[PDB]
Amino acid sequence: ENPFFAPSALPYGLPPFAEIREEHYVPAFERGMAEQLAEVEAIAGDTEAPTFDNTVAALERSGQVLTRVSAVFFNQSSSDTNPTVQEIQKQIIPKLTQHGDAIHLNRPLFARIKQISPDGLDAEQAWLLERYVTDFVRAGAELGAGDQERLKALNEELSTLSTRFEQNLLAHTNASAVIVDDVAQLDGLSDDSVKAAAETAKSRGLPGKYVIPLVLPTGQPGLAELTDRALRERIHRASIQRGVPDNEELIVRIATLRAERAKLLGYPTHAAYVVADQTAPTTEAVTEMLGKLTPPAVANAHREADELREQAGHDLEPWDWSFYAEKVLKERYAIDGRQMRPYFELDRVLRDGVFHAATLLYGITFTERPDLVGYHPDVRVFEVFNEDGSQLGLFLGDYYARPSKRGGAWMNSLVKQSTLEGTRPVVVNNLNIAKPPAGEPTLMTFEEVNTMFHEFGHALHGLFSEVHYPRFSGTAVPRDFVEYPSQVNEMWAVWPSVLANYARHWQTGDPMPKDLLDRMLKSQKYNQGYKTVEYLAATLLDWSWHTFQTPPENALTFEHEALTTAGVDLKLVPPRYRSTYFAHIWSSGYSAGYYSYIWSEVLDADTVDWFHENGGLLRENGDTFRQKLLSKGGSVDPMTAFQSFRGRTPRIEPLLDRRGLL
Ligand SMILES: [Mg+2]
Ligand SMILES: [Zn+2]
Repeated sequence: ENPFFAPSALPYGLPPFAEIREEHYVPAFERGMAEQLAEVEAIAGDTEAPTFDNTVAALERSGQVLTRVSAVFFNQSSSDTNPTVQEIQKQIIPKLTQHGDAIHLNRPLFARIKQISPDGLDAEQAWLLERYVTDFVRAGAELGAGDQERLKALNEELSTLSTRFEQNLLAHTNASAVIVDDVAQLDGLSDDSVKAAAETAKSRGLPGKYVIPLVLPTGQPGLAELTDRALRERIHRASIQRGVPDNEELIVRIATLRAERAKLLGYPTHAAYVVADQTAPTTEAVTEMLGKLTPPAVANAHREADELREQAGHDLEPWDWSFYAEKVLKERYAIDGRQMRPYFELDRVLRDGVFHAATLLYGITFTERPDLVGYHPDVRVFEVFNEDGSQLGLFLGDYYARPSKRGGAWMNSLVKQSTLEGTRPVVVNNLNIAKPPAGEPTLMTFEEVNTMFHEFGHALHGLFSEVHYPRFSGTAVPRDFVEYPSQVNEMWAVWPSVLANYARHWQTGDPMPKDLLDRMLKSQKYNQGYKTVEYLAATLLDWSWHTFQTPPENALTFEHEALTTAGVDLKLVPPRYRSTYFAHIWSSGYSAGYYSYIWSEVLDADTVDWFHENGGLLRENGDTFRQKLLSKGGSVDPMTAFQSFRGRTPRIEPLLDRRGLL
């Protein structure tokens, strides 16, 4: 048989990872698709009169095996893939796309859905009925037969291309890891980072050497400390050349097909299609907001560049930026990244920072379960309880980089909460922190600390879900809203009483001196020009790829012209991702949606102010935010939820102040 064929019997429905092997995936996908198709056919051909229960709720109940195999499989393909998994992914993804379309383009099924009245439905049920109609229409249910056939082909080709992009990027990223033969070339690097590079080299089959793998964004962390300028250049060139040339024609094809798809569905661009299901009201609203932010961000980056040139005494190349920014931080604030690292050890950050803040705010508690089996041996499983002692869900943390794990950081759910199924949330966080050798502490940069709080904010959004229908569970909200609960959770990484709790030396346990911790805080306002510009440049790049009139010929030429036209082609501030490694938009779901971060950040910064207005880190406030916003998933209109919580529509001034844009 097959461990996907029955519900998990483990706590919280944790999948039985000890019983699951690669050979189980294809038969479970095949059984799952066949059983869901049979379910949908029974609904569509039901001789009984259409009701919410026998149509919409019946669709929500369908696909139990398929949901179980997908949850594990897609978790593995992102976090701990292998050639067998990659081959399965190539085979199955097109079939899954064709499966989704066989349901959404089932004409009698859609006719049934359209016959359901909102009369006697409760609020979430009525909202779900509209959501179902919208999902079907956006998938092509109102197209004629010829256009549906072309749509099915476009979707399948898009799914295969995005898969190839992801696989290309992983292979090229891994192959572009920078090998250093002489430890002298690592001058400037903290001792702990040297040991991690030696450990990496050992793990990747090169004992005695040192390996510096690349992180997802353009900017590589080691450039802040490495004094060997030729090595800084070599790392930066390895970064910016990811996906060249193998992703260039591929992304051109993806963007071309997206445009053709969008027109087929009645939209002038892919961005117009995307924005139609975002909280942002129009494409013009997005471009108008970006147009206001870009000139002051660019002027800040120019001032910062002048300051870095004066510090260095000479002209800079892109691979010098971080290095001289660190010198300015040390001179201005007495903050040396090498001296800050010893205060931010993973276990302490996690327990006394991330968990601690959630306990103070929400009253929830955590029990580590080293006896429960995660999907990889380094996964930590935690049981999560409400303040009253009741069971809430499971949280899995997977903190370390490895060749099988894709770049960046993310949250995903193994089990979605719904009262329909009576399921409790099982959520996952993945980071890419460099793994130390045996015995050695995991000392984190503040960027990594922030990422931990960010991903945990998504975990809380999943954990706190109290919806009826799985369609609305947890993080199932528009992309330009989903980054609000994650970004707002980062507030607790810098809330001084929390930071003071976890910023303690890994050896002595001594707190950082109050006046130094003050300066570490001040020093994070530094470099907002670079940070904002690299972000805005990537946003406008995504936008250009998904609003073009005439299709691009050359990917690299297009990128250049896109950035130049948008006034963000700065030699010293490349976009946070270049086109050929922009995983957000080519393989994850942020196409014409990378603007989502800053759109959500409006809400985040305005919410920080709400906390200050209401007395700060108090249980009453956590209960309010949980009850009014985090527990709703997609089950209410998100901006309505926000307004009920905040007391009014959002204001942008708090974001503008934060990023130096006033
Ligand atoms: Mg002070
Ligand atoms: Zn996020």
